[PDB]
Amino acid sequence: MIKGKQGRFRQNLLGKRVDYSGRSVITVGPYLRLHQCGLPKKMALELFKPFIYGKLELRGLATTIKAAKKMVEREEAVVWDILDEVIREHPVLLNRAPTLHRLGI
DNA sequence: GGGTATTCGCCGCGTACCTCTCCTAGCCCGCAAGTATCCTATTCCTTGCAGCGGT
Repeated sequence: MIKGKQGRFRQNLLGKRVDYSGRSVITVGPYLRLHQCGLPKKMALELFKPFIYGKLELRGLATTIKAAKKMVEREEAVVWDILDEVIREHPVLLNRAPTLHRLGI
């Protein structure tokens, strides 16, 4: 339980799984500037959920976390503008599977 | 002893993800269910002993 790829050291101790993540297929979309990338609506609304809760409670549209979770769950039209508000200047990291050199992530 | 050759055994061999299936073997003892058998009655006949009129 220590040796080999299945051991702790190379499996659960040097590289872990991680929350706040997602995976998808990629297409081209050549209308983008060099410093931005597209992101599906659904992945965006699922990754950033805690920030959406924070903004909703700050704005007083849900006076608890359960009501806010409901509002996100059925996505009343308000949450989309909030989501755009959160994204304004929040970078994300894109990574590919066999990431050889420093430029892979 | 000692420098050398030959053999034996251990160590190692890419990353990330998706789909599916399967995961101990054998004995044993209580136990439910189903059954064949054994005791239980009825009808006929021929005895063995106790009451009982009769004198």
